[PDB]
Amino acid sequence: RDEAGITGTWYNQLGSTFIVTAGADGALTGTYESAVGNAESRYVLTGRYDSAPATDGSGTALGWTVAWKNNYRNAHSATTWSGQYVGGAQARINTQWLLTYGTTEANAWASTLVGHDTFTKVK
Amino acid sequence: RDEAGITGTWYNQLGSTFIVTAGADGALTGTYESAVGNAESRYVLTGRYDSAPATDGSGTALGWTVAWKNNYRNAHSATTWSGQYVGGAQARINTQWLLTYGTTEANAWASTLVGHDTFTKVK
Amino acid sequence: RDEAGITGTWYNQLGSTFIVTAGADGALTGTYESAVGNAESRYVLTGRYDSAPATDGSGTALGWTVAWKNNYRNAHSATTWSGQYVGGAQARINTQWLLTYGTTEANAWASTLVGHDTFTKVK
Amino acid sequence: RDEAGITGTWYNQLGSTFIVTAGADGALTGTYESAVGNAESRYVLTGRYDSAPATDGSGTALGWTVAWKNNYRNAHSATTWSGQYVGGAQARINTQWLLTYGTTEANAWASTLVGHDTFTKVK
Ligand SMILES: O=C(CCCC[C@@H]1SC[C@@H]2NC(=O)N[C@@H]21)NCCN(Cc1ccccn1)Cc1ccccn1
Ligand SMILES: O=C(CCCC[C@@H]1SC[C@@H]2NC(=O)N[C@@H]21)NCCN(Cc1ccccn1)Cc1ccccn1
Ligand SMILES: O=C(CCCC[C@@H]1SC[C@@H]2NC(=O)N[C@@H]21)NCCN(Cc1ccccn1)Cc1ccccn1
Ligand SMILES: O=C(CCCC[C@@H]1SC[C@@H]2NC(=O)N[C@@H]21)NCCN(Cc1ccccn1)Cc1ccccn1
Ligand SMILES: [Cu+2]
Ligand SMILES: [Cu+2]
Ligand SMILES: [Cu+2]
Ligand SMILES: [Cu+2]
Repeated sequence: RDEAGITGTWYNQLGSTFIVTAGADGALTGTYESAVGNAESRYVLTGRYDSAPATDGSGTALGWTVAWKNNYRNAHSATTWSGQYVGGAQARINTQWLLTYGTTEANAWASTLVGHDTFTKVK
Repeated sequence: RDEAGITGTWYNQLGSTFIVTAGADGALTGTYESAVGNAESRYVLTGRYDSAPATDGSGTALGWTVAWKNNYRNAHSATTWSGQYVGGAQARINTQWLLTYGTTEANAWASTLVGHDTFTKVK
Repeated sequence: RDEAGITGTWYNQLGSTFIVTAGADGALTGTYESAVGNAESRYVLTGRYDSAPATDGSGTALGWTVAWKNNYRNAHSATTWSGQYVGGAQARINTQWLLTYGTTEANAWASTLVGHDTFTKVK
Repeated sequence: RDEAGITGTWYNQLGSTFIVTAGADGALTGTYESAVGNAESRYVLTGRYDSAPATDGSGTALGWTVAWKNNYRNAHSATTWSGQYVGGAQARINTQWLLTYGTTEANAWASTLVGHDTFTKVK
């Protein structure tokens, strides 16, 4: 499967570092370090991936979450990345993400940012 | 914290069932059953939540992922929900979500659906 | 078509007011007044809709944009709503939206909010 | 303002062509031709932009809509792009977009795709 291809250290276009282990069962576990935002050092992440993807040249669907609290900082927010892994010489994880931060109900309409990150195996 | 308030069974507006356990460390673990889509029975989920949220009336940021493969069905896709938990008599988890399915690179522009789910403690 | 059904005044769940005219050619023109945010009084809007939708019970795709500058206020931002009109006794426009605000390149990863608005013919 | 900088022909990463005129009043009008999807030849577009942006190095917020019906084809859908214009030697329009297609109410949870397009002045 893509277990071997996904497991390892990845980098996105902002300079962030995504260290992950793909389990045989479809589990993703690791750490995330963001180069931007209210973030410092490494944060726990967990997620899931398709462990038996199609064999027609389609990518491998996956997703993971980081809550932005660690021993150093708390940003009262969480980001989820949703995307697909694309193997080969230029292996990539192409994602879109949603960052929700805690708000009062009056401000909840403004609680969620959306963006896109592309992860590669080389900085 | 919100550990007690989050842990348990939740229902969204489509009839789906979200069974989760909030850990003291910020972990979310459980199962998801979707009332719609290429889905059948329960699927593994994992995620994260802010375990020390603000005490100013703001909600509690969280997120989780489901890869849509179980023993019965594989839909070559994954959904991430990003949102906040709002406690009280009418407790709610308000989310937006991203569903990515595996595609060829030529079709990757069309690989991601976006939506919103509101979860409540009563069906 | 849905020209008659779309044209008119609509209200969303925040209390905002969406006044629109659907043209025979697929044009949407009107004004938007937001009950929340850095907004005051009415703002110009323009958009487009499917003027020959399917007749199988599917909704009518449409979209529109507001730039958040008028004679009174400038919020250096723009929102686009994308959704479908659903006719009948409980007529609805169900949307998701993207709000982008002007940022420096260093902050561009955080420039876009995402949400969802449901518009009805009654307040 | 950015009227001169925005007006003209733009190209995104898929090969699509975005021809627009920025009006003094904040209007965007033009045509869109998509290199991908259920699309053929040019489609009408309309939108809005911030005509008095900040002068602190922030980008210029804007948005526009295309309904995917012309004389040749009807795809019962509409896309809205929301983003900012960034001037200079490497001028760019960075966007995220929402594509909604008409659906029955039972399938409405799956009606909206999300993505991101970067437009440049050179192919
Ligand atoms: O910045 C963060 C956490 C880090 C996000 C990095 C993102 S994840 C997507 C993208 N990909 C990356 O690799 N990095 C970035 N959360 C914002 C929470 N705050 C709102 C907010 C929104 C925009 C800008 C700054 N803040 C609210 C708040 C609560 C308490 C204190 C301060 N602020
Ligand atoms: O349907 C699913 C999995 C279940 C999603 C339920 C969602 S999660 C968000 C929302 N909230 C809920 O509680 N339920 C719904 N994935 C679609 C994957 N397929 C694309 C697709 C897109 C739209 C409609 C149907 N299919 C691709 C494909 C690969 C192989 C076979 C068949 N299809
Ligand atoms: O608030 C607005 C314009 C009004 C948005 C109302 C939305 S549209 C979606 C939803 N539906 C509705 O009917 N109403 C709401 N733009 C924020 C721009 N600012 C960022 C921002 C982000 C979050 C909260 C406040 N500001 C940046 C900025 C530039 C200069 C000065 C001040 N601020
Ligand atoms: O393809 C389109 C219109 C063209 C979209 C091009 C996008 S806009 C964002 C991105 N940026 C670009 O420059 N190009 C692309 N609409 C899909 C509507 N159909 C769903 C759909 C979803 C995914 C793939 C194909 N179809 C439904 C349907 C109704 C009737 C017949 C056939 N299909
Ligand atoms: Cu912040
Ligand atoms: Cu499917
Ligand atoms: Cu603001
Ligand atoms: Cu189609």
